[PDB]
Formats: sequence, C-alpha cells, structure tokens
Amino acid sequence: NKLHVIDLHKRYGGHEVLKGVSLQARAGDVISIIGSSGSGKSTFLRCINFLEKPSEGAIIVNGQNINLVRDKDGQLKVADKNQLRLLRTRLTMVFQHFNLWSHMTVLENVMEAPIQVLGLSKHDARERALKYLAKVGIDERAQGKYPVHLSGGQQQRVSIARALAMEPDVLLFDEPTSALDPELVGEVLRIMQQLAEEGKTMVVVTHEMGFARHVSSHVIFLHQGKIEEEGDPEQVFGNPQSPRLQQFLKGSLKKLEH
Amino acid sequence: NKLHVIDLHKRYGGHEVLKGVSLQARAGDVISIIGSSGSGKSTFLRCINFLEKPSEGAIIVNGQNINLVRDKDGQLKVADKNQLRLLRTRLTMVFQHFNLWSHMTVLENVMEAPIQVLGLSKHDARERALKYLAKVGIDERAQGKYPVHLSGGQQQRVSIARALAMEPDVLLFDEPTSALDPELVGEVLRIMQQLAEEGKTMVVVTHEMGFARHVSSHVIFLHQGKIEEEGDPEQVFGNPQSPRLQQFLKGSLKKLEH
Ligand SMILES: Nc1ncnc2c1ncn2[C@@H]1O[C@H](COP(=O)(O)OP(=O)(O)OP(=O)(O)O)[C@@H](O)[C@H]1O
Ligand SMILES: Nc1ncnc2c1ncn2[C@@H]1O[C@H](COP(=O)(O)OP(=O)(O)OP(=O)(O)O)[C@@H](O)[C@H]1O
Ligand SMILES: [Cl-]
Ligand SMILES: [Cl-]
Ligand SMILES: [Cl-]
Ligand SMILES: [Cl-]
Ligand SMILES: [Cl-]
Ligand SMILES: [Cl-]
Repeated sequence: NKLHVIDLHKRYGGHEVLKGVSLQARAGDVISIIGSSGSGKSTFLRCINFLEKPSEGAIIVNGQNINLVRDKDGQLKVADKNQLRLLRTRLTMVFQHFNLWSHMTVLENVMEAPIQVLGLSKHDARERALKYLAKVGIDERAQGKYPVHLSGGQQQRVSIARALAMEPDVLLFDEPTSALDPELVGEVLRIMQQLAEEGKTMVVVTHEMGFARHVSSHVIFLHQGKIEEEGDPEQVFGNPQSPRLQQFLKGSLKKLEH
Repeated sequence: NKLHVIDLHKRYGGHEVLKGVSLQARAGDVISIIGSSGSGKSTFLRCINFLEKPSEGAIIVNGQNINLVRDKDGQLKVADKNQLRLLRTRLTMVFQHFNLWSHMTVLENVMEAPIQVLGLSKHDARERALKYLAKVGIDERAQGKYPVHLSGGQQQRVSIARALAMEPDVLLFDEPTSALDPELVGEVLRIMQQLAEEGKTMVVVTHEMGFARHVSSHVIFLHQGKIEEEGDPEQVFGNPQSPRLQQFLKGSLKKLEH
C-alpha cells in the first residue's frame, strides 16, 4: 500500500538499537508506536526517511522499492538521489523540536519546500500554505511573525502545516506534543485526530495513551528494539498479552512527561 | 597520603600471580599501570579493594591501616566489616564491564550507593548524581533510560559518574575503554584527563599508551607479577632502562585491542 518497512535493523557504531522491526501502512491507517524511552522509537522513525541509516532492511513506498546499497561504513544508503528526494516528499515528518527556518515568516516557512522542492509557482504554494495554516488554527495576524515570536505550541502547529503543504502520502510524527506546555497538548492531539478522521495515513510515536488508544487503527509496542506486541488498540490496551506490555502500561502511568 | 599498598602478593590456589608489589598514591597522583596481558594488572587492582584476597601485604587508606588477618583458606581477609565498607567508599572502581543495575535507570543507578551505602537523603544523592552525570556528558534525555538501552560508551560514562558520586579519595580504573568501540575511546580518555586536571587521585590500568604517557604523574610497568620498572612517564616511555620494558613497548605497538 503506502509504506512497507521490512526487517529494519539499525546500529550506532557497534551498538545495535533496532533489531528487526517491520511496519505496513495502507491508505488511511493510523499507527501509533508506544514504548519506553530507549526502546528505539525515534531511531525507527528516522530510519523510515533516512535521517538515520539502517544496518538491515528494505523500505517500499507506494509499492515501489527504494534501492539500498551497503556503504563504506557498513550501513545502508539510498542508491539513487532521486529516490531519496522523491522519498522526503512522499513521507514528511513532524518532530519533538519544531524545525522552522528562523529567518522566514510563518507563511514563508510553509511555502518554502513546495516551491523549492516541488517546483510550484509562488501562487500555488501560497494557496496550499493558507489552506493548511487555517487547518491548524494559525491566523493571518500570526502569519507574518517569525518562529522566535511564537510559543512551542504555535511553532508545532506551523510545522504540521508545513508537512501538510507537501501533500505527502504518509505523515510521520515523533512525540509532537512532548515539548509543549501540558495545557496545549490536547489541542494538538485533536488536530492530529482531525487528520485521521479525514483519512490521512499517519505513523505517530507518543506518550499520550489517550491518542494511541482512541485514534489509532493499529498500535505497536516497541521493547528493546523489537516489536513485542501489536494489533488493534482495543486489544493492545484492553487485553495486553505480553507481561512486558502489561508492565509498560502500568509503569507508564506514573512517569511524568511534563 | 591517600593509599599505600605494601608488599602485595596474591595466589589463586597454588598459582602465585602477584609476587610483591607496592604502590603509594598521594593527593593528586595519577598512576598508570601498564604491562602484558597476564602480568597481573587486574589482580593488583582487585586486591586493593578486596574484590580478590591478597596472600601477603598491607593496605593503608588515608594513613589508617586496614587490619588484615590470615583466613581459613590461608589468604588475608579484612578483619573488621566496617573497615571493608569504609574502604569500598573511599576507593571506588570502574571496570572493563559496566556494572550497572539492569532494573534501575541511569539516574537511579548513580543515586543508589550514595543513598544506600552513605545514608544520604534522596535530595542530596540526586544533586550529586545530576552533577556527575553532567560532567560525563549524559544528559537529561538519557537519564531515564536503562542500561540495556545504552551503548558501551554511554554505560561506561554512567559508571564513571556512579564512582564520582561517592566522592571517594581514590578512583581506580581497570582498562575502562577496552570494550568500547574504538571511535569512542578518545572521548573517555579525555574525561579521565579532565578528572586528573581537576586534581583527582587515580590509578589506571590501560593499553592506551597515549593516556599513560600524557596524563600520568607516575607509571608502573608490571612484568610477571612484579614491578619491573617505574617512574615519571617521560623516563619510563622516553628512556626505558629494562630490556623487558623496551621489548614490551615495541611489541605493544602491534597488538590490536579493538
Ligand atoms: N546520535 C546518536 N548517536 C549515538 N547513539 C544514539 C544516537 N541517537 C540515539 N542513539 C542510541 O539509540 C538509543 C536511543 O534512541 P532513540 O533515540 O531511538 O530512543 P527513543 O526510544 O526514541 O527514546 P527518547 O526519544 O525518549 O530518547 C539510545 O539510548 C542511544 O544508545
Ligand atoms: N578467577 C580466577 N581464577 C583463577 N585464576 C585466575 C582468576 N583470575 C585471574 N587468574 C589468574 O591470574 C592471571 C590473570 O589475571 P589478571 O586477571 O591479573 O591478568 P591481567 O594481567 O590483568 O590480564 P587481562 O586483564 O588482560 O586478562 C591469569 O593468567 C590466571 O592465571
Ligand atoms: Cl522582533
Ligand atoms: Cl508550548
Ligand atoms: Cl505526542
Ligand atoms: Cl524497552
Ligand atoms: Cl561502545
Ligand atoms: Cl583504558
């Protein structure tokens, strides 16, 4: 379907972090990945778009394999540059940090990649940027401001609009609400829920079990670099089988994120 | 001064390994012990804190003798338990292996002995743990992770922070970089150099002659259980007298540690 990640491993030097994980997202799937800090969730997402290099595995986007070749360092690299670019355009990522260009206004930040990477006219890029900024609740008065002027919550909403304006096949999110004021978490989770309700294909790493249970079509529990349990949210959360998953669900209640 | 080890011998059963070695560390001394694998370096360090039992010798800490008595097995044991404990608190050790509690987070691992052994309040132990974890470059994001989540290099940095948090009189290190990825060795040697520059009293066994020559105030060449040559690093390395030391320095270049 849209994304198929097969038998992915990843090492940093000699330290193996991901030990064989797979994921398959079909159109409209909303996959939440949960697990302890250190289980390798961020490494998993960063390998999907090659921000990090896998040591083993395959990545297929829209049914087309992304050719990989073993590099100098013994890791896997994307053979063809266009497959890497094509890639970063069909999959977009929203991170814990906001990742906006400090010298560009909110509007310019959302217009930039559609122009520079997709080759769109300024008019077409502006129309997408206005559409998606409205969707995330960033109004005209805020559009001429710069990142330094905005709260973390506002910057993350702008980052979500930036990802949406690329009109990708899959949206990847790595704990997007983790650095936000706790009072602002709900609002961002609701924007992500609205995208899911509109049929977007999404992969989300999160500590907010409310979103993982309530919005996901599939939940993956990552444990020490492997998928220890996965399935429908009602099963994973309501009828956990693995003692490791049961312990994670109990312990997570007391951790303060925030 | 801080530690005086006198005429130490050690046998495993009938096999005599250490055959009369002495060491004296005054405040701020940085003593590196070098020699072939099998010369008895680890046995020497493990006797200092009684992880191994000497067959002959005396150990004096801060000018106070640790009373020893000949045991059932014919080896020497520390007579008084408090002298043994007091001991393990004034001297701390960092090993080739990391020695962290698998069920405790990084932060909990560094706080544990100051609470349990020293009797500190949780607050005082946490303040020491945050201080020393920062010193070894382990940030907040890594502090809530468990040993299984970390590379060897990270685990060793945490182990160094654990030793430092006891605020001991002498830090003992047995080849702390030997099991680390070669790319990570330098960084750990630099942390050890920073401790030396801050005036810490240290005894270090190592195959990294760069540290032994560049950072030590005194170098001991151990050969078949005895000190064959010792002195200032510029003399031991730049003007070796013993043909055994000369042969060790030449042969060591080709050994691969990795
Ligand atoms: N840049 C890096 N260099 C070396 N090792 C890294 C790096 N980033 C991550 N790691 C290793 O991968 C494991 C960590 O990260 P990941 O970032 O995959 O964790 P998570 O499970 O997503 O946790 P969190 O996001 O809470 O840190 C770490 O514990 C560390 O050993
Ligand atoms: N647990 C043990 N039981 C019996 N003999 C031991 C034990 N540990 C060490 N020895 C003896 O002491 C000599 C070894 O160790 P030591 O561990 O002192 O060596 P080193 O010189 O520190 O070398 P390396 O660390 O490279 O092994 C060995 O060759 C062995 O004969
Ligand atoms: Cl301003
Ligand atoms: Cl915020
Ligand atoms: Cl989140
Ligand atoms: Cl885990
Ligand atoms: Cl390592
Ligand atoms: Cl070393």
